[PDB]
Amino acid sequence: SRSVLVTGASKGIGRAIARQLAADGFNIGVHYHRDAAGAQETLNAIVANGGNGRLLSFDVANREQCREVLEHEIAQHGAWYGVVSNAGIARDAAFPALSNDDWDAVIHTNLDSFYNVIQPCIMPMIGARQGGRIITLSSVSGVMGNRGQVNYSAAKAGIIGATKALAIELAKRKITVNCIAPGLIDTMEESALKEAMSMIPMKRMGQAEEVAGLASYLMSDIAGYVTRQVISINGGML
Amino acid sequence: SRSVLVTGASKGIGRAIARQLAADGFNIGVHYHRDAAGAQETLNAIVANGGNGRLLSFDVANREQCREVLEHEIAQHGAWYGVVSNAGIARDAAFPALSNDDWDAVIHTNLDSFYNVIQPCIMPMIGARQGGRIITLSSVSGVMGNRGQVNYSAAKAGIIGATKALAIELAKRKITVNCIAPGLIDTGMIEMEESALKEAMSMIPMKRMGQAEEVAGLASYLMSDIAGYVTRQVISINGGML
Amino acid sequence: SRSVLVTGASKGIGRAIARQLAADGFNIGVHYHRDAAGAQETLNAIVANGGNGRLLSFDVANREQCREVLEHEIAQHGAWYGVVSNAGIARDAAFPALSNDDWDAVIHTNLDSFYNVIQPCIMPMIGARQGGRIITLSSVSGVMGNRGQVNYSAAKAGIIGATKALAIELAKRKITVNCIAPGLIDTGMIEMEESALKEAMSMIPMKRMGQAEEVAGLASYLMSDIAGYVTRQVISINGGML
Amino acid sequence: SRSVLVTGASKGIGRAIARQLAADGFNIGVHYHRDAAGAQETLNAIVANGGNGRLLSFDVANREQCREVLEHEIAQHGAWYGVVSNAGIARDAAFPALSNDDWDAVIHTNLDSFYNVIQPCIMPMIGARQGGRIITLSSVSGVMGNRGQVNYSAAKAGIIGATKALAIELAKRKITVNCIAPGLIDTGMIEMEESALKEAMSMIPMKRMGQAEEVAGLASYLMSDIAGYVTRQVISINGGML
Ligand SMILES: NC(=O)c1ccc[n+]([C@@H]2O[C@H](COP(=O)([O-])OP(=O)(O)OC[C@H]3O[C@@H](n4cnc5c(N)ncnc54)[C@H](OP(=O)(O)O)[C@@H]3O)[C@@H](O)[C@H]2O)c1
Ligand SMILES: NC(=O)c1ccc[n+]([C@@H]2O[C@H](COP(=O)([O-])OP(=O)(O)OC[C@H]3O[C@@H](n4cnc5c(N)ncnc54)[C@H](OP(=O)(O)O)[C@@H]3O)[C@@H](O)[C@H]2O)c1
Ligand SMILES: NC(=O)c1ccc[n+]([C@@H]2O[C@H](COP(=O)([O-])OP(=O)(O)OC[C@H]3O[C@@H](n4cnc5c(N)ncnc54)[C@H](OP(=O)(O)O)[C@@H]3O)[C@@H](O)[C@H]2O)c1
Ligand SMILES: NC(=O)c1ccc[n+]([C@@H]2O[C@H](COP(=O)([O-])OP(=O)(O)OC[C@H]3O[C@@H](n4cnc5c(N)ncnc54)[C@H](OP(=O)(O)O)[C@@H]3O)[C@@H](O)[C@H]2O)c1
Repeated sequence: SRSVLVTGASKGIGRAIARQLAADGFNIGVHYHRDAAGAQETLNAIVANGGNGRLLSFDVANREQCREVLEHEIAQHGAWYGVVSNAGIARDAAFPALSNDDWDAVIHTNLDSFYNVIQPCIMPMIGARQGGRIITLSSVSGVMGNRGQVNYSAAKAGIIGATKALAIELAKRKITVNCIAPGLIDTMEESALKEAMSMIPMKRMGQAEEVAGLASYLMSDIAGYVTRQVISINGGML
Repeated sequence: SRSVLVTGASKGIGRAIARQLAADGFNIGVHYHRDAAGAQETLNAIVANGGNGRLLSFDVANREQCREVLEHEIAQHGAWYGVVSNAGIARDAAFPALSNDDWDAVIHTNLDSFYNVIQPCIMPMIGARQGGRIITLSSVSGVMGNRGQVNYSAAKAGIIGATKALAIELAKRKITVNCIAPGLIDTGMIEMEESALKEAMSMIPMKRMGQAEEVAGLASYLMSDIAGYVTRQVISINGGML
Repeated sequence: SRSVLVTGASKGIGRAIARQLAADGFNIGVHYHRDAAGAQETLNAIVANGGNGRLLSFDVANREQCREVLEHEIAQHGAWYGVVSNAGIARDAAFPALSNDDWDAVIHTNLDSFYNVIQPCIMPMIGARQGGRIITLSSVSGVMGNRGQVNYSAAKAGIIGATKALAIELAKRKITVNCIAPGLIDTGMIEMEESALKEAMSMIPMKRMGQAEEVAGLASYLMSDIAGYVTRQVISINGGML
Repeated sequence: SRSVLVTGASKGIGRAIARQLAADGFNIGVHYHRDAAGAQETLNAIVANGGNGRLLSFDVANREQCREVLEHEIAQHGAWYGVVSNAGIARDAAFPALSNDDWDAVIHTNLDSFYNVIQPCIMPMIGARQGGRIITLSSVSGVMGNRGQVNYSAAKAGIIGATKALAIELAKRKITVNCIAPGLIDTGMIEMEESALKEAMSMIPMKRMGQAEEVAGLASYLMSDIAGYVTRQVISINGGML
């Protein structure tokens, strides 16, 4: 079998992705930060529906903890086949009012996590010679920019550049590297929500299960020639 | 059941897409232009593997013929749920050496086909109230441009713009409209001297061509019910070219 | 000196581009289709301000007339240094209501013009060994798609693909090929009910239309000697739409 | 009487941009990090050619120093009209071999500098009511990714997203915010073995590096009054790479 780490699997998109990939037959690393209950609830649903997984935990902003836990997991269970770097946060404010923490927490958590979580998985993935899948979670605001979120937009755009650069390095190793950029998904400021809606031709939010379908496609064996892409799932926003 | 028209289903990507969507449980309009044998061979494989379809035929550059055949098909069998506008051609030459026929055949066939094939399907799709799927075939050269193919690049980029504009009009009708942009795929369309193949590979990080079945997997994803929030997208399947 | 053909110079963006490039010191081919008065007015302002130009005329949808007039002009005056393929039209309607003429007039005029106008200018440009500039006019709707204009979006996206492909062919010849994609610009082309204008503005962060002179400033930059490393680009001038 | 801060003005692109904008008549904040001599050399050339500027210094990765120096400069001289956030570095290595410092130094310097340098300038720019210009330096590798530079690609892409988001916030304040993405430019930053240079050229249709002055011409255009409708753009100057 083939295992896939899913960060932020305790809720929302991460939970949905974990469920779907488990159903597809992947053994899931159900990761959480602090919500261990949510994580167990996710794993319970996975087991109930006939699939396999296990809990693990770390702060994606904590480089050393990430390396510790992942090296241990890999030693005990073998290399991951897939990594879904889904975990992330927002700390919105107009650019001039943005606090040091607002900026740093978003950059360290959303962008540094690429290095912190994915780096420890790469050589083992290569060593196992099964090929692989890497999927990152960006955002429409990473693609187009969004008022009130210069920090989030920056981090999410940075994830896109990281994803593309890595895709080139790992192509010859049969590891695809792609990024999913959701629009507004049902999991902020009522003012900003209204503006966001003004731009969705489909006039609805997406569901987490929809994002998971795309992840499923990208994880699948038939998607091995798709790499270096940002694929947006956003109701037509752009 | 739900039917999907697939143009250029007599070979290559169209054939592969037809096969895959049939396996997914769609009833396939296996379209061809002149290669009726190829079309039947595609339908035979569909039936052999437990699915349904039927042949139909038209020149996608021929507006009247497209409207005649499609109106007839729709009257007899009901609205298409899906349309995969896959058919296309190339007539390569450096821009200054490009003949009138080289330009017109590529624009009329690859770009005018959007209007000719898809227009007659829209109101019926809307009328049936099942929602829908529209998928066009562009190309990496439509996204980035490609030397020796100003005509192909133009037509294929034009398909992208058409697709996006239509996606906006039909979003509130639960019809998604997306475009697949393959890179280099191993079919009869590509005929390359070993020298030019080597150079082409130098630009593909995966150092291989794609297979038609791979393109079909993406079409399958886009056709699926879970992909109903994906619209207005160009999705590239190209081994990392860009 | 160096001459630049500007199509659709009888009004709007073309007129503004003609004026600006004349001021920059280029000798302007002030082209028009039917509005000869507008064209002469444009040339009068050019001469009044101490620059040079001359009138010429053709239907950019008429391949033969384009080739005839351009070959003649080139024989008499030498190769163009620059070509600004600016002329274009819109025939909007929802996709299912779009007439044959709506589709064809837009594709033939906006997209076929690339071939019809620019092809005859290429070998001579190369032959003259001065390098060169080619600038096409697309649109924000060619980049993103726009509801009510599947035809315009298609043509304008096709111009982008053509531009990019050509840019690659001509890079070694010191001829840059770029595309300008304006957003909403205040000209006769735009006729909008106050209700629709308000909505349009809601999507422009700068809450105003652009002026033709603004589009001309970008053309001016791209035409300039310092812009010789910029090629294969679509540059949008749209008040922040995207 | 309009001043523009140019970070990394002690050499390369920053030097070239400083020179050009000085010639355009802007009063230049010639910033440096450690190379004070280079910075003075830049200012000497500015003064020699009839323009104005002054030196200032800070580590763009040092938030508190940036705020201290910039608040002081703004108190003494008034708000900047323009900010060109040009300074940056690379620490290349294959992703699995990338050290903590390789990653952090590039993210902190190239991406955190957006916040560190530009935030202190914004309210004052708004308060002065002259409108304004913000220009950031990304890179082709920020747009497409580049092997050996996951860190640089990430930072440079992040600059793009920052730029675009800020452009939306400041549009109504008549401050444009754009990003320049150069391809390969001939400076001290590029240090390449002849073998790797040849390969790099294979991917540039113009088969040459750009010059810093070329990047400066584009900055000049964006700084100009006629470019007030251009905002939220990434404009690539790369010899046709993409
Ligand atoms: N919702 C949208 O509209 C939308 C749109 C575009 C992109 N996205 C992106 O998609 C991803 C998921 O979105 P979502 O709506 O599912 O978010 P969500 O429901 O708020 O869940 C966020 C997850 O991230 C985890 N997390 C927070 N801080 C962390 C840290 N320091 N280390 C590790 N994990 C941490 C949380 O952990 P615990 O709760 O387990 O402690 C939680 O599982 C995010 O990266 C988001 O930026 C969302
Ligand atoms: N192969 C690639 O590398 C590649 C890359 C990017 C995009 N694409 C695109 O993918 C699509 C399929 O290409 P392919 O490689 O599968 O090509 P192919 O094997 O040459 O298939 C061509 C198909 O298009 C049909 N066709 C051609 N002219 C037609 C007309 N005037 N009216 C109706 N149908 C017509 C053909 O019908 P008959 O055989 O019955 O004559 C045939 O089924 C094309 O649009 C192409 O531009 C291909
Ligand atoms: N205005 C906008 O909001 C906007 C936005 C994005 C893009 N654009 C593009 O900008 C370019 C110029 O726009 P504009 O607003 O200045 O247009 P305009 O004022 O409506 O002028 C149209 C120009 O194109 C010429 N023309 C029209 N049909 C022609 C044909 N068949 N053959 C030759 N010439 C023809 C006209 O010649 P006569 O005067 O001789 O008839 C006229 O000079 C167009 O390509 C347009 O698509 C405009
Ligand atoms: N060269 C290229 O091919 C290329 C291509 C794409 C993008 N770019 C981007 O263009 C910009 C300029 O590049 P360039 O090639 O001119 O680079 P360069 O010759 O290496 O010049 C670098 C400048 O950035 C400054 N700098 C570096 N670290 C700093 C810090 N911590 N705080 C403040 N200033 C710092 C340097 O200051 P001191 O010398 O005074 O220490 C110097 O003035 C960079 O952002 C670069 O990434 C360059």
